[PDB]
Amino acid sequence: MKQVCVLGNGQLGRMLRQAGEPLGIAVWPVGLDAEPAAVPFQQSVITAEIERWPETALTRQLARHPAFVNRDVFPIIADRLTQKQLFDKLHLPTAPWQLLAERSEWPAVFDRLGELAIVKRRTGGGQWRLRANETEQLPAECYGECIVEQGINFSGEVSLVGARGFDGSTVFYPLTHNLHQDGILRTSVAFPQANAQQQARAEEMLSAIMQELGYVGVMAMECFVTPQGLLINELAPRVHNSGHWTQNGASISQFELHLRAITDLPLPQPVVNNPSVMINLIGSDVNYDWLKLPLVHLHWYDKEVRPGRKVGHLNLTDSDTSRLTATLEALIPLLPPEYASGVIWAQSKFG
Amino acid sequence: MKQVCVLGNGQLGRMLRQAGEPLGIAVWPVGLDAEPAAVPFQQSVITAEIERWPETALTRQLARHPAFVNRDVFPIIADRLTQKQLFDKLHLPTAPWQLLAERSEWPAVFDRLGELAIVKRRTGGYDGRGQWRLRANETEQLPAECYGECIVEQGINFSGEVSLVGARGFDGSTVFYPLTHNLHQDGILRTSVAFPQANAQQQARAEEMLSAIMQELGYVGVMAMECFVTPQGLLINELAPRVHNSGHWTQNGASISQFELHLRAITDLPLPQPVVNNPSVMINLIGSDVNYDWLKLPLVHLHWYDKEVRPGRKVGHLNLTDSDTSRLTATLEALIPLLPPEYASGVIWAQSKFG
Ligand SMILES: Nc1ncnc2c1ncn2[C@@H]1O[C@H](COP(=O)(O)OP(=O)(O)O)[C@@H](O)[C@H]1O
Ligand SMILES: Nc1ncnc2c1ncn2[C@@H]1O[C@H](COP(=O)(O)OP(=O)(O)O)[C@@H](O)[C@H]1O
Ligand SMILES: O=P([O-])([O-])O
Ligand SMILES: O=P([O-])([O-])O
Ligand SMILES: [Cl-]
Ligand SMILES: [Mg+2]
Ligand SMILES: [Mg+2]
Ligand SMILES: [Mg+2]
Ligand SMILES: [Mg+2]
Repeated sequence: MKQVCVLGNGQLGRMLRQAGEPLGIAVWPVGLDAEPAAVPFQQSVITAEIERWPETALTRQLARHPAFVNRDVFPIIADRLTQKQLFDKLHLPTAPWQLLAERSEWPAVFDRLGELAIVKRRTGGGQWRLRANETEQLPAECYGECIVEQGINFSGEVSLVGARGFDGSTVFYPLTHNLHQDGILRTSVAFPQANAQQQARAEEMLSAIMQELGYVGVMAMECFVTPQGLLINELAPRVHNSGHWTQNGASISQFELHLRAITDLPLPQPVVNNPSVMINLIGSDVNYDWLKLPLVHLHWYDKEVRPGRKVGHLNLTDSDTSRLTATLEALIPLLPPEYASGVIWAQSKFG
Repeated sequence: MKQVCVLGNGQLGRMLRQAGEPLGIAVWPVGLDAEPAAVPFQQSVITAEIERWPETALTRQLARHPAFVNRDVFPIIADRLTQKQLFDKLHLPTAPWQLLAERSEWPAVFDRLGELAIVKRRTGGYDGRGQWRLRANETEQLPAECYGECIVEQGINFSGEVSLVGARGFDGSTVFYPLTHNLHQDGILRTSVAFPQANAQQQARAEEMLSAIMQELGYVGVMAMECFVTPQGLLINELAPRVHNSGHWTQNGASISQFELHLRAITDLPLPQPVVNNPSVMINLIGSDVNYDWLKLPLVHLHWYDKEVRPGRKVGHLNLTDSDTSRLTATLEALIPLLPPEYASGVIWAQSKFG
């Protein structure tokens, strides 16, 4: 049978466990502080809902564990330097970049990357956007530990969520449009038919990366839409926030898909017929008033509400798009004010 | 948060728990063997996933608790004699029947009710168990203790069976799903098919009947009303004061499932009308082992109950829903060679609805 242990105790692991239950797959999400005992590791397929972790009592036991799918891929992707090098190695479009080694480097960096430099920690996410006058602000700790790239002026951001099976087969969801405010995802919208050139471009780059890594399971590739096409921003070797809409807007969710892949169950293409919109709930308390609107699917994480914390998400799907945007309209006043703009941005794509 | 304890830990209680977790409602399906001291029922909204129960330490405490929504209603619906009298009281058409109280009545039963008598136990029957179909020559098959504890009805030659699944809130408001077409074989549900828009007249009559019942009883939560489609219209077959097998398709084919609807009603949350745009088909899995080959068909939603697999036991269901019905028929076709032989007729029966 289907026994799965998930390294990491956050909402992604919870949604995976909720997904496996009606499939008859028992999923055990475990925190890094756990005792290796309470972990049915020795008889499970092992996966993670996190990207990197230190050696802990529990994790040490996971080192070289043969049931840990993709065990060896994580670190390649967890360090932005090696992740960017992978795109370069595959000749995949990505923002121009370099290791930011020393303050010495700034003028050339500016010369070459343009006016705005996006500095990102190599591991553990962690970002600064700087102009030549502002460089002092970057902590001295970053030198040697961050990459820096051209700030991309994209028209929008989209991510491709898909999965690759042990046999190399691949399946994908339509691209999803995502809006980030203060570096965090606030809203996502997916249409059953995306721009065909874009979709094709994304599936070919993601297939190429998954094949290269020998990856099995769900992976998300976030990209920037530019006049020249998509540029790859970053990868997530796991189910990703942008794909949550799949819980109610696809015949197979990203959670079920990930489980199917790693346990070697059937991996047909998920069916997506209507559009969906996802609104992330961040630092807000649950408001059951939202459930007055029948299209609203509430996904509460049962985490403590704190500022800037992802506490849940709302999914809405419908073949009637007038009904859908009307609902979004009705939802606005039921949410705290900082939600409005991302809702309006979502409604705008239905035009 | 919302905290709910359910009397019973069968598949219905499990699916109510699954529905609640994402809404932030902690739901505890409680087995009848639980020690009351070990269940937070005194701090919860209490409900039931079963109609009747034996007396155990846990049942004694829960069933009398003031937090048990519809506590005083269950007795009436749970006994088929009072359930039928209730239909009669509200002028609700139903099969001619009477209480089977003594052998001396048999001949009158047959004279009045026709060639086959349908005997149902007054309480504890579900899944087509606690029911016998008898010809005059077979009354010997009836357990002596049945006399006085069973009702007997005319065998109705319905052209089809449909059920109305709906809910009533503390505020008296009600919402309903479209009618669900149900196929039973050997008295157990095998397949359900629901369409976004049902026969309006039939949908209107059924709703009128269930609204009458729920309001007479002062019922809060989900209720299912199973009927027979005959040439004189619908007749009510029986009621289920809870989420019901024929409503399972709502997990994937409606915007709010029957499980979420029941939790909303009982916890006093909003009760809007669920949105249903496409048809859905539900295939019940009875006494069969799980076969992951089913997942090779992308529209299939597997709902495995993690229950012991043995003859006549409901072990899960498969839901399929899509706007393209050709997709559905095609998937139903593909499922036949992936299921035990006894499933073919029910699957074909569902495919037939779309042609
Ligand atoms: N080079 C860049 N140019 C412009 N914006 C960027 C660039 N890199 C990141 N961003 C913006 O920052 C967001 C978060 O950055 P990302 O690298 O995906 O970090 P994280 O791992 O924290 O999600 C992006 O989705 C995008 O909005
Ligand atoms: N009077 C009746 N006439 C013909 N068939 C009936 C009658 N009562 C029940 N049945 C058949 O038996 C099925 C189960 O009966 P029901 O009373 O619903 O019992 P249960 O509570 O076990 O589900 C019905 O759905 C129908 O197919
Ligand atoms: O990393 P993210 O943030 O999920 O993208
Ligand atoms: O069997 P039921 O009672 O109908 O569920
Ligand atoms: Cl119920
Ligand atoms: Mg990102
Ligand atoms: Mg990231
Ligand atoms: Mg019954
Ligand atoms: Mg019944």
